[PDB]
Amino acid sequence: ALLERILARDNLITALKRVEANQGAPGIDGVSTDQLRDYIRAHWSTIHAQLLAGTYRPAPVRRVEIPKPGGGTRQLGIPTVVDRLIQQAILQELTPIFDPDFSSSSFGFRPGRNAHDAVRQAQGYIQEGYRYVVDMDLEKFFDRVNHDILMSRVARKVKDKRVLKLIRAYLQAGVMIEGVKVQTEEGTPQGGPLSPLLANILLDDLDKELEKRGLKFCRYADDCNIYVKSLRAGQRVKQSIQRFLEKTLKLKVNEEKSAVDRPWKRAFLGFSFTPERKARIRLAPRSIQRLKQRIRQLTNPNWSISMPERIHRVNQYVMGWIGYFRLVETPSVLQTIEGWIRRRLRLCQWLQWKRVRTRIRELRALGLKETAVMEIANTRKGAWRTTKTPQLHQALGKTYWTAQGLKSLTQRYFELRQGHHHHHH
DNA sequence: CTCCAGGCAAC
RNA sequence: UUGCCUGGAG
RNA sequence: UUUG
Ligand SMILES: Nc1ncnc2c1ncn2[C@H]1C[C@H](O)[C@@H](COP(=O)(O)OP(=O)(O)OP(=O)(O)O)O1
Ligand SMILES: [Mg+2]
Repeated sequence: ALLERILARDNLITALKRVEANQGAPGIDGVSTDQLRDYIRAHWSTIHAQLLAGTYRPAPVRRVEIPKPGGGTRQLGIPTVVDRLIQQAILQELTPIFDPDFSSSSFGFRPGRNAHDAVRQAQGYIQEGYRYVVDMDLEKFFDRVNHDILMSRVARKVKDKRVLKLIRAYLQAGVMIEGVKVQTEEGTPQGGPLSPLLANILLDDLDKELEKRGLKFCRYADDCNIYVKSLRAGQRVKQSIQRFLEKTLKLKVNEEKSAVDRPWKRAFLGFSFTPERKARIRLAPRSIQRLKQRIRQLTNPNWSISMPERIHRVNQYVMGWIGYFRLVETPSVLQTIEGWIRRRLRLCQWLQWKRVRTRIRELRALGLKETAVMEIANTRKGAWRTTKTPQLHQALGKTYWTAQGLKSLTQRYFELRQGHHHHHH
């Protein structure tokens, strides 16, 4: 059955190569992704047998404290590389059982479905007159997930008793803190490969309830938001869904993240909207600030690397960043931050020329007139003040950086948009 | 379509 | 987890 | 370090 289908040779190697590819830090054992291929070849006849025999206890997941963009400490769960390999092999065969019957409005942790699908449907709601959204988020969602309510949802379709025991065992596997197992009464491990599927299984009933109620919503993981026409209707259904998920699913709601405010002052998947009747997608202020704070140090504060290297690092990140923020319909702000990127990249190039004599000889080399070369070189104004002067725009400008190998942000923004909406449409 | 090296994003 | 992007082998 |  399904467990035999999980322990199949080809389902194990594809699951293995994934855990290998991720290059995740090692579990409680300390055995890495690099040692995983050699490791399982040695112990498979055992591991296979003892979990075919229902005598396989998985290792406890390892506690790591990582800071979250909000400022909170995210408690991550890191399983043993074998446990990651197994959980992957469960996930791979559990996806086709559960995924097809998941909501059409469910966009988080599902294959063939991205944040862009969630935002395009969301703009539809404010597009068609539902100009109030009830944005929602759960407190420590993965940490609070209820074992009995989860396995009840899991057991509905999954008839093989062997996998239900196995999945419960992974949920029940305690964690390690300074050399002691701490029993997990609540949660699915953050970073467990299977855990994101289990998360959608629980909130599939939340989608079915909202679908029964006949509401116009978009869910990505716990971050779930319903579109209504009025604030009163939104505030009414804010309490009624809070009552639902608190009683039926047994979860507590994050009131700081949850709100009934207007769509374009709230952030949804790194995007926000415009107050317009045809609400255009814009970058959320956080999303802009995260870019700026990343580009500030790709630009040299006191950083000693090759300038061509810096241009490659600045470009590979920006080009990757815009790959995901190509959805926004405001090119103006993209043109501004691109200029700000160049202006930021001028500061590092200016400071590199430590000597007043080195400034003069390079600027003359760049082609700038000798009149302007001696004026700005002897400036008594600050570094950031000199970067925004007429001279350094002329010598080091859009022409210069583009020739020095810098990839244009706005150029690629259009290149991506043009081809892609030619396809879907 | 499969998989490798690397990157970006949402969680 | 998932989506995407550059490069590579089939 | 820092997982999924
Ligand atoms: N980097 C990550 N690795 C693994 N799981 C993650 C990661 N980021 C987010 N998740 C998962 C687990 C989280 O419980 C879930 C929802 O994200 P989020 O709401 O930001 O965190 P949270 O619900 O655990 O804390 P909070 O109470 O602040 O919402 O998404
Ligand atoms: Mg949450």
